[PDB]
Amino acid sequence: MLSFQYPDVYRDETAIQDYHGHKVCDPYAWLEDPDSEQTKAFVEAQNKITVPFLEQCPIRGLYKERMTELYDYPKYSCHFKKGKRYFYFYNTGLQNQRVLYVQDSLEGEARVFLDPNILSDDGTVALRGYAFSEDGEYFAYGLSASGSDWVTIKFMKVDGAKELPDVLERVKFSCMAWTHDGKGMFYNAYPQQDGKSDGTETSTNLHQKLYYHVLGTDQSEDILCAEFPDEPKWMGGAELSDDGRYVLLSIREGTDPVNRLWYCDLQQESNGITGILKWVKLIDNFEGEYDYVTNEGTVFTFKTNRHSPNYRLINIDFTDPEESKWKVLVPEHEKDVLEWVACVRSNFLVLCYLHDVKNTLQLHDLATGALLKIFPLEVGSVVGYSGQKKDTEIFYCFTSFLSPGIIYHCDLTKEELEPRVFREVTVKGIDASDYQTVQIFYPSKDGTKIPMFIVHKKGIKLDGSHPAFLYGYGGFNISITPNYSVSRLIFVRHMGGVLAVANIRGGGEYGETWHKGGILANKQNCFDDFQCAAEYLIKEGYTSPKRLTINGGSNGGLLVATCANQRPDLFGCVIAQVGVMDMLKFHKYTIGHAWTTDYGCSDSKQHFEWLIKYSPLHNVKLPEADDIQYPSMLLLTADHDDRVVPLHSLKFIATLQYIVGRSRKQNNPLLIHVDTKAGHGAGMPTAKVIEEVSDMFAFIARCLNIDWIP
Repeated sequence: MLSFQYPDVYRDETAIQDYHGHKVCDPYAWLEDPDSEQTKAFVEAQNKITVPFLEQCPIRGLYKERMTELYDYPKYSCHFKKGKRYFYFYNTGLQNQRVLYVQDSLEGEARVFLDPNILSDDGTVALRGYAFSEDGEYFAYGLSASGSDWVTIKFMKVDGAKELPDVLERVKFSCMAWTHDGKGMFYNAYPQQDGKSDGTETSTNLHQKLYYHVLGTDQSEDILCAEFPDEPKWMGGAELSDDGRYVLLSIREGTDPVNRLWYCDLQQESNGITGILKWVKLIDNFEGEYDYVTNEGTVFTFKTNRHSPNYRLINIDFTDPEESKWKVLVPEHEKDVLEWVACVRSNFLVLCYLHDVKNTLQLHDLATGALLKIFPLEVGSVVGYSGQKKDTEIFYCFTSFLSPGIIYHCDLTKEELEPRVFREVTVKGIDASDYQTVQIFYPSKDGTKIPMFIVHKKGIKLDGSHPAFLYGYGGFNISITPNYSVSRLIFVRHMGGVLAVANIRGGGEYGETWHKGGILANKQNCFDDFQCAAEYLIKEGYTSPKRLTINGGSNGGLLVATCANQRPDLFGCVIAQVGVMDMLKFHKYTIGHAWTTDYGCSDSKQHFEWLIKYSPLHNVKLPEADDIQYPSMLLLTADHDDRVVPLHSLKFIATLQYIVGRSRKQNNPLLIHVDTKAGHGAGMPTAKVIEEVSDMFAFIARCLNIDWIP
C-alpha cells in the first residue's frame, strides 16, 4: 500500500540534555524553530507525501460530498437578551462562520448584527469572545485571525450597528467586563514582546495584566488596575457583580479549578477608576474555586468545590467573611456534579447537574436553595443557556449523539412554568431511530468502573466485524458529554462503524476526585482507562484490533499517541489532533506553563520521573514481537496553533518515521498534515472543518480498507 518515501530529516546527535542525571537526546530540537528554512522545508516535505495519500482513494470525495450535504442544516444558538433587544447566532448551513443576528422583540424581524464572513475570503477571521455593556447599547468583540489565541478587541454601538474607532491590541486569554456606568470595559493584555505575536511564534506568555479601557479613548490611555510582577504566571480576570457595585477579580495560576477571589467596592474608590484599585483579598490562596453566581447586598453566592469535589453553592457575607460563618445554600450531592449555576428573574437559580455523564436542569429558590422545578430533558447535554438576574425568561439549548438539538424557552413571570420548544432542527438523511446510544461501565486495570457511551446501528451482531471509532480526552476537569456530530454519524451510516466515547479519569465526570485520578503521578490511569475501553469493545464483540481507530485532540492527542506507544497491538489506526507530545518541554512555549497542574513539570525530579515514562516523544520504540508493528497514524496540526505549538507534532512524526518508519516490518503509514491559516481548532471555518473530517475518515477507510456504504 505504501508508495512513498519518508523525507530526509537531519538528526542533531549533539542535542543532549541532563534531566536530574537522566541523559535525554533530542535530535529534532531544531524543529522547535517555526521560522527556519529547515523547519519550513520539513513541513513542505511531509505535506507532500500526506496529501496524495489522503486523496488517492475516491472514498475521500464520497465522504466530503456526504459531509457537505448532511452538515448543510440550519444551526441556531441560544437566544439571549441584552437591553431591549434579543440576539442569537445562526448559520444557514455552510457559512464559514456563524452570524450574529438581532431583533427588537421575539416577534420582530431579525437583522444581521455582525457577520464575520465578510472579514476574510476563507473565513479565517473569527469572533473570540464578546461583551455587551450593561444596558445593551454598546458591544465589544474579539477577533482572532488564522486560529491564533491572540485577539484584537473592537467596539460597536448597537443601535444602527455603528463601528466605533476603539481597538485594543495584545489581548489574549482575556476577560471582557463593562462597568455599569457604561464608561468603559475591563480586559487583559500582555506586555510587548520581541518577535511576532500572530500565532506562529512559540514565545511564553507571562505577566498578563488587567486594564480598563474608557470608551472613546486610545488604548495608550488605559488604566492598569491589577498586576502581579512577582508572580509571572498569575492571570486575573474581572467581572462586575449583578448590581454593578463590585469588581470581582478571579486570579488563576495553572489549570486546576481553583482561584483567589479579591473584590473592589467601586463606590469606595477615591475618584473613580484611576489606577490600582483598592482590592480586598477575600480569598487569598489557590485552595478552591469560587465562581460568582449573584449577590444581594453583601451576601455573595458562589459555586465552589472547597471541600466539595462535586461542587456546591455557598453564601459568603463580605461583612462576616470567616469560613466558619459561610452558609451552605445548596449542599454538595454525593455523586452528581453541579456543573454551573445562573441567577435569573432576581430570585431564581438555574442549576445544571451532570448525572452519570448526562445533564439535568432545575430551578431553585435563591433565598433557601430549595428545588422548585425540574426542566425535563432527554439523554444528552445542555450546551447553551441565557437568563441573567434582570431577565424574566430563560432559553436553554440541548443536544445529543443522534439529533442536532432543541432550543427551549421558559417565561419565568408565569405562576405555572411551561417550558416550550423554541427551535428544533432535524437532519434529513440521518434517521435517528435507526441507531441507539447505550451507556456501559467497564472496569479499568485497578478495578475502577469507567463510563463509556457506544453509538451504533440497531440490530448489529457483536461478532467483532465492525470498524470502531473510540474517542477520549481525559484531563483538565473536562467532562466529555453527548454531542451531535454529523461527521461521526457518516462513519456509522456510510462506513458501518460503531462510535464509542470513554469517560476516562482526568476528566470532570465524577468531580474533582475524577480529575485528580488522571493527573500528576496518576496520569497513567488515563492511558490504562483508555486501553481498557478498547479491550472492552473488542471482548464484547463491537470491533477487533485491526478495525479499531482511536482519536483525541490536545490532551486527547497526548492520550492516543501514548496509547499507540504502549499498546500498538490494540489499535489499527490512530488520529492525534493538535497533541502535546514533548512532555519534557511543553511548559517552555506560549501558555504551556499553565498545564503543569495536570502534568507536572520536568524541572522537578519527581515529576520528570512520571513524565519520562509516558511522554510520546520519548517512548517511540519498535514492538518486540515480529508480528506486531505500529498502527497507522495520522497527526494533524496547523501553523498558527499557538495553544499547543506545532513543534510537538513535528518532533513526534520525525521520531516515528525514523525509529518505526524505517523498520522493514512497518507497513502502516505514519503521517502528518500541517494546515495553513488555522490553529488549535476554535474558530475554524466550516470549509476547513469539512476538509479535516474528510481527511480523517479517508485515512481510516484506506488504512483499514473499508468499503463505502451508499
